[PDB]
Amino acid sequence: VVSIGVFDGVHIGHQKVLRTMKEIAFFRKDDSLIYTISYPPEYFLPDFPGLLMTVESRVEMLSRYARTVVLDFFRIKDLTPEGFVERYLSGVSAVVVGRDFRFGKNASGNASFLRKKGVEVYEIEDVVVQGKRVSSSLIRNLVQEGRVEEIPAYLGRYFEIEGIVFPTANIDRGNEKLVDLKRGVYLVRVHLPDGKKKFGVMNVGFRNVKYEVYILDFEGDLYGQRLKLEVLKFMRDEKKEELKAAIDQDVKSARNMIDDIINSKFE
Repeated sequence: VVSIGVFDGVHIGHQKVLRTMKEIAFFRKDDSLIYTISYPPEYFLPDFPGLLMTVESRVEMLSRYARTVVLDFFRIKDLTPEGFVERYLSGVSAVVVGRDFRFGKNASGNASFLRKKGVEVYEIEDVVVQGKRVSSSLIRNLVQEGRVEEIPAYLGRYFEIEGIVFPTANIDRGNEKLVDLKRGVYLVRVHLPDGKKKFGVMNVGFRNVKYEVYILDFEGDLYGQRLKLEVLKFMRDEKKEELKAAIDQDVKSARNMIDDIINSKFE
């Protein structure tokens, strides 16, 4: 069995699609394969907010669901249905995909066609959270608007900032088009290479946004190491020498949103 799609974020709606694949595989003692198109159709438009995560990260996640192969956006945006079906979908008896799904030249590919060629298609309905259709765009807007706290209800977890490499550590998020968080300061949960986990204050400021994070109760530097940050809360907005005091306020303020997040956990 196979599931075809973008899966930017691999959010609640994507999961629904992947679990169903696994359920079908189980009752057929069949094998599993996820085909993930590298980039959505508007990725190149100037008005594209950007991907929730890199294709790499996306793959590390789709992985804890089944072997995953990346279908290169260009190597397929010019194929006729026969061409696609005939090249990645052979020997395949079943495919799992979201509501309305397309895949070939001029976007003329779909369930109905797949069915005409002897392929069983499972169209998974969208997951509605609150009163909206979970989607990568919705989470994409929530990220720019800085409304992080409201992300887990759709993504199924905290929006994450991932990348390479006293005061801070600047995070290089790689070279794909990644959505950016509204500028300002955010409380974050830092996953250190150590295995250990600490909290921190992240500054997001200036087309090419920087991500610097000050880590609480932590020594040594992470130059060259990979880092993962769960973004919890939007603290204050961006603002222009009373600096050595404004950050010190932020810190003392970080501690106390931390306490209140922990407290809430004990219930």
